[PDB]
Amino acid sequence: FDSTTFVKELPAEEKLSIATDYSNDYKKHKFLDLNRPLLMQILRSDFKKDFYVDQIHRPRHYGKGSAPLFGNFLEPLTKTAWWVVPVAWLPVVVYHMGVALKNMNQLFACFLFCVGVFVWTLIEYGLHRFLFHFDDWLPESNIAFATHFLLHGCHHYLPMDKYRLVMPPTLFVILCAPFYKLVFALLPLYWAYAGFAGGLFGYVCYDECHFFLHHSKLPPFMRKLKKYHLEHHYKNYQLGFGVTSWFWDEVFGTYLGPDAPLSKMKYESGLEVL
Ligand SMILES: CCCCCCCCO[C@@H]1O[C@H](CO)[C@@H](O)[C@H](O)[C@H]1O
Ligand SMILES: CCCCCCCCO[C@@H]1O[C@H](CO)[C@@H](O)[C@H](O)[C@H]1O
Ligand SMILES: CCCCCCCCO[C@@H]1O[C@H](CO)[C@@H](O)[C@H](O)[C@H]1O
Ligand SMILES: CCCCCCCCO[C@@H]1O[C@H](CO)[C@@H](O)[C@H](O)[C@H]1O
Ligand SMILES: CCCCCCCCO[C@@H]1O[C@H](CO)[C@@H](O)[C@H](O)[C@H]1O
Ligand SMILES: CCCCCCCCO[C@@H]1O[C@H](CO)[C@@H](O)[C@H](O)[C@H]1O
Ligand SMILES: CCCCCCCCCCCCC
Ligand SMILES: CCCCCCCCCCCCC
Ligand SMILES: [Zn+2]
Ligand SMILES: [Zn+2]
Repeated sequence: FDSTTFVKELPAEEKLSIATDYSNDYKKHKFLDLNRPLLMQILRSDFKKDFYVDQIHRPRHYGKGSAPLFGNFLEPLTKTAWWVVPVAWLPVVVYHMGVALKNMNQLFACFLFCVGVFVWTLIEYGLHRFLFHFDDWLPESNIAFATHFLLHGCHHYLPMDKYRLVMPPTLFVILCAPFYKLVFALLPLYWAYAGFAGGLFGYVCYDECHFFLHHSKLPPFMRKLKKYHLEHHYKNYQLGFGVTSWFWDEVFGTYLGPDAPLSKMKYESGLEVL
């Protein structure tokens, strides 16, 4: 019924594309007006941190279109289709791996590629849990809330916005750059080519996976990974940080089991309970 309320069990697929009534939603929760560009609305807010984090993770839906972040001529940068990630980055994967395969034992290059993929899944778990869901640990700053929003908050705010799910290359480059330098500073040159190629390939698998978890009836073997990730959205976002798998969830005890609690809804009509 109301999308802002977490559920113990996921509802129907088509209840997740029900457009939010903008006026009602603003008046009811006193948060963001979906009808107006969201970013300045955050930059110039009187939110305190606990309210922002409580509210941004209670999902809404703009409808068939995409909510405005800027509303001006910068708006194209905020829209990135699923196919953008493979076309942008798979050529980089193939170039770095191809280099390694001409200057190094190919069998060890393949092996170092695979450990790149393995390290990616750990990064995937770590970024998601500790950077993306900084949440409670956030300052009392609007610039912090806007940064959070841009990195992951928006996606929790609007799960079914098909153009605000995968990472825009502009942001990806900023995050990837320190990893690229670190790998090429530690590892022997052509080991870095093979290793980085793998980590990068793992990233592409992640975001594509992440996309199709939201916007697709998947083949059966992935169908339960879909339930798992969607529960991270509509049940508990303190758990279920793995999205290509719950491997690292199990390892670090953040698995999202079938009697996991709901997440707290601290605020209502602008005010906190108790
Ligand atoms: C100012 C440069 C344009 C910013 C576009 C804002 C759209 C934010 O896009 C976000 O990218 C994050 C990772 O980068 C992803 O984790 C989120 O799922 C996605 O919402
Ligand atoms: C990796 C190369 C991919 C080739 C392009 C795939 C065809 C794109 O297909 C697009 O999919 C969109 C899904 O959001 C639809 O909204 C568009 O109508 C459709 O044209
Ligand atoms: C590495 C890339 C793996 C992903 C390829 C999956 C291709 C899915 O196929 C696409 O699904 C889209 C759903 O958004 C539809 O809009 C497109 O019409 C369809 O071509
Ligand atoms: C590698 C190039 C693949 C191009 C993918 C085609 C998708 C973009 O083309 C169009 O973009 C429009 C945006 O308004 C969408 O509304 C359409 O559904 C889509 O087909
Ligand atoms: C980052 C891209 C690679 C992901 C690595 C982890 C993928 C694990 O994937 C899982 O493997 C299981 C095997 O027991 C299968 O049962 C599941 O269907 C599959 O989702
Ligand atoms: C790492 C890659 C993860 C994505 C793989 C699963 C994507 C499944 O995507 C599938 O694409 C099909 C072809 O158009 C569509 O018919 C299906 O509706 C869609 O589920
Ligand atoms: C492909 C991921 C982004 C790569 C960023 C490269 C950072 C610069 C590398 C060379 C260092 C110049 C000072
Ligand atoms: C053996 C070292 C592997 C290093 C892999 C680095 C992965 C780069 C992708 C980083 C993505 C940041 C979001
Ligand atoms: Zn998601
Ligand atoms: Zn999340």
